[PDB]
Amino acid sequence: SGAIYVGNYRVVNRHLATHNDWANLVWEDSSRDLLVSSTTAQGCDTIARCDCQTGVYYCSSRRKHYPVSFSKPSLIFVEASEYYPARYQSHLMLAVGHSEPGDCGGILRCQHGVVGIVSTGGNGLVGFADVRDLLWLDE
Ligand SMILES: NC(=O)[C@H]1CCCN(C(=O)[C@@H]2SCc3cccnc32)C1
Ligand SMILES: [Zn+2]
Repeated sequence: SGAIYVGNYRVVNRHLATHNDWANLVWEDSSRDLLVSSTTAQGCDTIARCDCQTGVYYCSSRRKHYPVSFSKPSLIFVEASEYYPARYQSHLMLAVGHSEPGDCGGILRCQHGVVGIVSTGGNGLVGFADVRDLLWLDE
């Protein structure tokens, strides 16, 4: 679990969005596993606007942060799960690192700010949904 809170927006994995997220929907994209909802309180986070490919993510299944090298956002095949059919997920970045079911929502940050959130994983892989292209989060 986990979310980004920036301005009057809350960014979560679309597959973990709550009834309240959907009732205050701003934007969602199943192909990216992202959903943004509106908030009444001002958010605590700031978004990176950069091309970094290294950073640090929070892994809830280890209660620890790990450094990662990750690929540029791209279209990657993701196997079927209870949440989605087998499909290509866009704006996804892969890295070698631990992740397991429950770790989605953990933040990936570089020196500039929040880069994205955990969205997929595999045998020693972790995948992050990029948010750096969502310029409107800052306005
Ligand atoms: N974006 C998606 O389509 C997700 C939806 C939830 C299930 N998916 C996963 O990858 C799980 S959750 C993190 C993790 C880590 C190791 C193995 N499996 C997983 C795919
Ligand atoms: Zn950066």
